[PDB]
Amino acid sequence: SQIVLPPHLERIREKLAENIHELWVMNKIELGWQYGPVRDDNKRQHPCLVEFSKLPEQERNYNLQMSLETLKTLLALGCHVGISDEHAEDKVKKMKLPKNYQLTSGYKPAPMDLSFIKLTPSQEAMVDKLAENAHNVWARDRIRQGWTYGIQQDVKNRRNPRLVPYTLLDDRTKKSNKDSLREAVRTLLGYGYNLEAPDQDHAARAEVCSGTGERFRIFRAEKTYAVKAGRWYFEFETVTAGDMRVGWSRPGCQPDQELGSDERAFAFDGFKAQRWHQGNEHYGRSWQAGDVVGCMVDMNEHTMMFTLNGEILLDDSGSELAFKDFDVGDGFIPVCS
Ligand SMILES: Nc1ncnc2c1ncn2[C@@H]1O[C@H](COP(=O)(O)OP(=O)(O)OP(=O)(O)O)[C@@H](O)[C@H]1O
Ligand SMILES: COc1ccc2c(c1)CN(Cc1ccc(C(=O)O)cc1)CCS2
Repeated sequence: SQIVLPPHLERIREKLAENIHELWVMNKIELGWQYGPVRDDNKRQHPCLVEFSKLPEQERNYNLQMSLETLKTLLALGCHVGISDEHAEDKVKKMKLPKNYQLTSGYKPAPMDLSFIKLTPSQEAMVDKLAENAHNVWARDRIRQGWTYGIQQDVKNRRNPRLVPYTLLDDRTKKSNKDSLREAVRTLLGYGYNLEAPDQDHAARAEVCSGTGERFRIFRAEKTYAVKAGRWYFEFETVTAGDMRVGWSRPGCQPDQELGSDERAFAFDGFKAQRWHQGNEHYGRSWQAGDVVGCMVDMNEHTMMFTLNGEILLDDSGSELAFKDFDVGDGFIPVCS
């Protein structure tokens, strides 16, 4: 609603609405439909196969309003308005079609040949978001009318399986309406308004939010199994690749504090390839999904070692010791975050 259509976009909008409805009234005929009084699916009949004047005025209103909303959404996402050339837009191309698959109306079959334009993937992704917004509008209309999602289609319960998120949406109807709207956008560019796609947002939020507030869960062995001396080994297999920390923790480790931030835990962050004790320092390489990290501690000379799929991880220098010297204290127990 906040979008104000400039006058050039307005008088282009009128005849692009005309162009789209006539595109539709031969796409139905090439699908094989035929003109008729009532909108019957089995009879293969619709009054809309004819010019907009004799076409039902309510369907004309729908077509014009959806074209206006399409252009308004394109402007609302920030698509740069494109002008090819005034005489290029004044020039109109006609490509004749066979009568059986040609519209009953007198409009030109192909104002623009779908071939001679190489459509840039930037505005192709723009057409993607346009389809997503259009289906959002449709679903909003259904909710306003009171329709709700139901796996089996039922009109009397107003239950529709189509009411689903766009990514989860049915592939067949998805590609159908989606290619209809891609060819509509293709036509509006080919007519002369070669709209320039806006910038692509490379930055991603990466979905760091979690259920509830807690960001990590710490798993550790019992405090009674603390080792005071000797050589010990355990393995940590990363089913997924991501934010994990594994190592040895003191029996006083706090569940709410991240491993290695404090002084009471020694951890290895393979996701950042970084060690953790009273802070973080670069250590080793990163793991992939399915990698196994071996944790080796020798409590006699107070050293810790780490392995990634067998090979011993090493510092920025050639040293293989993850941590050089630490007091035995009250022992260490295996831990993972
Ligand atoms: N060529 C077209 N391209 C896109 N949308 C169109 C086109 N022609 C018509 N429409 C829209 O499709 C709508 C179809 O409405 P229809 O009567 O089929 O469904 P409905 O009344 O919501 O029924 P129900 O959802 O219960 O099946 C029309 O009202 C119009 O807004
Ligand atoms: C996708 O454009 C079209 C193509 C063909 C037809 C219509 C719309 C109009 N229809 C009503 C209709 C419209 C849209 C939907 C929908 O997909 O939500 C369902 C029914 C009657 C049969 S002719």
